[PDB]
Amino acid sequence: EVETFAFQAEIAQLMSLIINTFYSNKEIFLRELISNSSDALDKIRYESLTDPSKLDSGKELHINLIPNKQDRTLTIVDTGIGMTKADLINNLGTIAKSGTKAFMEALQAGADISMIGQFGVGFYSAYLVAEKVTVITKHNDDEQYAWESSAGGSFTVRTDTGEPMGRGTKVILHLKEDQTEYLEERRIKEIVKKHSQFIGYPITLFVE
Ligand SMILES: CCNC(=O)c1cc2c(-c3ccc(Cl)cc3Cl)nc(N)nc2s1
Repeated sequence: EVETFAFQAEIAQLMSLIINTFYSNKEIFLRELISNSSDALDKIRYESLTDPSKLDSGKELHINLIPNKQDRTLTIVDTGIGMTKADLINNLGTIAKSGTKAFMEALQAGADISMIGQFGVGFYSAYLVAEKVTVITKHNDDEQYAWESSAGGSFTVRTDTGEPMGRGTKVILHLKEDQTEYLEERRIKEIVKKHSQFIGYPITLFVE
């Protein structure tokens, strides 16, 4: 039903660093997630030029941002390529076992956290604002799975019993209690407009 996995030691230490380093510019997390999405839509757009048959589970290639004050969550939803269970398990828990060592040296040599996307591990910035992250993903190959983690060394994968969802990936941030500014419409618009104004796909910010 629920499988529990250990972060590979580097990823866990990176996560630790991200959660523990005092660092005020937290808002860069959104750009990292919006940018993961765009890649994933690129990558599905790519494969449907040799099989316009993969858009059968979707076609509309977009990114939604969904704030919810009462659950204190901000969700970044994309209809991109999605991940299989092994994608999910490898490229969240291992996979850039590499891009992570690079980053953590880079951090000496006055690199600062805001340049995390350059090493392919931007996703982990979500931990600047969230006590818990849930990733709901559905790939053309496979079932629909829920990945989950509040850090602390491990994560879980279970098959998703929730809203079936076409194809793509939903990242749900359960916000830290003092980062509820990222739930707010003007706060979000300012950040999108500042860091992601030229993304190739529509980004719809929902209202509550
Ligand atoms: C099967 C090929 N797809 C992938 O490898 C993907 C990884 C991601 C990711 C992703 C990438 C890196 C990390 Cl550390 C975490 C995630 Cl959720 N996000 C999104 N929104 N879509 C995809 S598709």
